[PDB]
Amino acid sequence: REHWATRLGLILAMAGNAVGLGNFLRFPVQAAENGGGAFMIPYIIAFLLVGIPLMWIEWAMGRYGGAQGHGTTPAIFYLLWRNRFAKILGVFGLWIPLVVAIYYVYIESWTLGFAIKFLVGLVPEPPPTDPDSILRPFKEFLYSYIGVPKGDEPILKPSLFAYIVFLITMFINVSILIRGISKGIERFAKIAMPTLFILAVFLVIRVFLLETPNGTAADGLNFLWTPDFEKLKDPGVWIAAVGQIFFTLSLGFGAIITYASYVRKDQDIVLSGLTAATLNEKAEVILGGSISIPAAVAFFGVANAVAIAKAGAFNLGFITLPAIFSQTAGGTFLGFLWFFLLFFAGLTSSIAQMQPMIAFLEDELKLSRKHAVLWTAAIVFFSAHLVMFLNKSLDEMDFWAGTIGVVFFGLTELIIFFWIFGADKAWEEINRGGIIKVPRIYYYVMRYITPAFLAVLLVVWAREYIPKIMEETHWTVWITRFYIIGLFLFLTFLVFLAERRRNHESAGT
Ligand SMILES: CCCCCCCCO[C@@H]1O[C@H](CO)[C@@H](O)[C@H](O)[C@H]1O
Ligand SMILES: CCCCCCCCO[C@@H]1O[C@H](CO)[C@@H](O)[C@H](O)[C@H]1O
Ligand SMILES: CCCCCCCCO[C@@H]1O[C@H](CO)[C@@H](O)[C@H](O)[C@H]1O
Ligand SMILES: N[C@@H](Cc1c[nH]c2ccccc12)C(=O)O
Ligand code: NA
Ligand code: NA
Repeated sequence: REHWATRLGLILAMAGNAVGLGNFLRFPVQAAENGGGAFMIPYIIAFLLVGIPLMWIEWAMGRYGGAQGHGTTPAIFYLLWRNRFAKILGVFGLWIPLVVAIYYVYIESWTLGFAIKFLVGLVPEPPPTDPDSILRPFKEFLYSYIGVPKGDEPILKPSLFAYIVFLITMFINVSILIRGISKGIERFAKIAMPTLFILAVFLVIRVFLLETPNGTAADGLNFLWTPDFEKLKDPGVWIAAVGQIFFTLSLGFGAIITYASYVRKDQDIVLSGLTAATLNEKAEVILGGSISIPAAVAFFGVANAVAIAKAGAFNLGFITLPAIFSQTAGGTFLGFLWFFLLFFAGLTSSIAQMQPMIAFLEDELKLSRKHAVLWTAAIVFFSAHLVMFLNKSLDEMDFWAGTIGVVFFGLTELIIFFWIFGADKAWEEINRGGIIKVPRIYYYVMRYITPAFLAVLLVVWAREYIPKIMEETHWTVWITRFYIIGLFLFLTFLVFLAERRRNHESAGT
């Protein structure tokens, strides 16, 4: 079985897993929508009580499962908890990460397409001072790229370039995955992470220099870092903060587990886990917060920036920032570095999203890596057509798998690992082999605070958001729901085949 060759590579691979589009796209928007500094207090708390605890828990299960030759939750759940129900719960460990990859890789392909176009100077030229006039040409460029409907019908007609760049993106993903863990993911992580950090720092540095009548980058940083206590009371802010934590640390997607399963049995996961998590937060707040938010603040002021963050998830990243850059000298080249940074950030994450499916096929159905990677690519590529051609299909997948699903899965794995599996056995399993021990306080957080914290959050979440689901929405959302439900059923079938194949092999001994 594959193991990480070096500790640096392991750390960088886990860091590349955690550090992605969420760092540079989702965080700034999430922070801005929720009062900037108001977002931070709950955010830090979420990181201490949930992000860190769940991070270690997943590392343990991965390493534990890996030792017995299993890297995914359907089997791992069964090992910690000997019930048929545990396997079915385990399907989410394959389903959630697979659904996420489907739309995530597509967004990743945009960054590649924009990066390529920005390099070659195939970008819109705004008139050289109105806000609408400079943003409109860029909104056009993005809308034309992904084929946003010019009509009532909810159908996307993306360009040939976009579709072709998507193929290339898939190819690049497959080419890294097909080499494997040590020679594939690990090799790329060492070259990709340093490149990513250098690009980000340069952009951060360049963004600070941004100066305008409207404001400065420093104005943007103070808004982000200044804390407001009144906002903390609202449930909404805590919901957003916790949602970002799961998404950024890749928790509850079963992806950390698959990666962890490749760590050797007695190899440290305590310090390694913390370092990778520490790297993502530094990338997310120090780098992510600094580029997107402060750039918009300088040019537009705080109020407008918040308005920009509210407008859309991709508005700031694909429309506003590129438009702000266009004014600046060498702006187009600066746009290329931004999108190129995004592409590497996403590339490192997407390979992690597809690995669990790949691991399952290898681990449970005994498929070769070539076949496992190619079939997985096929399912993701084919499925991605719904996200490419059906309007709002992306959002639906993101809400179910990227939002609701992960919080449920995080709590479920925490309960199985601690309550059902036994808190003490789980404690030894986590701390064992660690360069440093987990603080004694965290034992109680994991066993009591974290599960109680998440349970309440889900309940509050349910009360307000549940009425909305199916109460009122466009009928086209059912197409997505129907398809992803079908995926879960299809994945359940493979688990069924895996359990039965194993039975035939057992009788054969
Ligand atoms: C590669 C598998 C067969 C092709 C899948 C059918 C859908 C792809 O079709 C493509 O869609 C793009 C976006 O609308 C268009 O720009 C292209 O002209 C079109 O060929
Ligand atoms: C990294 C390599 C990317 C190559 C981009 C190839 C896709 C561009 O394809 C172009 O699409 C246009 C719009 O349909 C057509 O008008 C052009 O004839 C066609 O060459
Ligand atoms: C949910 C998956 C949807 C896949 C169907 C997409 C097939 C594309 O559909 C085709 O697109 C062409 C543009 O490239 C148009 O010229 C054709 O009229 C149209 O039939
Ligand atoms: N954490 C990634 C996105 C992500 C969510 N779930 C994942 C699972 C595996 C890899 C990456 C992810 C980011 O910050 O952008
Ligand atoms: Na992240
Ligand atoms: Na990444």
